[PDB]
Amino acid sequence: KDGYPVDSKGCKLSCVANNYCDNQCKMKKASGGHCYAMSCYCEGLPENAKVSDSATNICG
Repeated sequence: KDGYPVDSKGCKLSCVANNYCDNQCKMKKASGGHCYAMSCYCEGLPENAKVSDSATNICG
């Protein structure tokens, strides 16, 4: 499944470069890892991956 990876708190991982997400996503078994909306997004994550199901979340 696709979505944005979150930290131990459940907040989307901010991304500043595509290469950064590419590697991260890959480690999470993802195929489309890139930086978008200032947030990392992987395509192909596991159905049990920890990501946010909303493009408009607020960590805090």
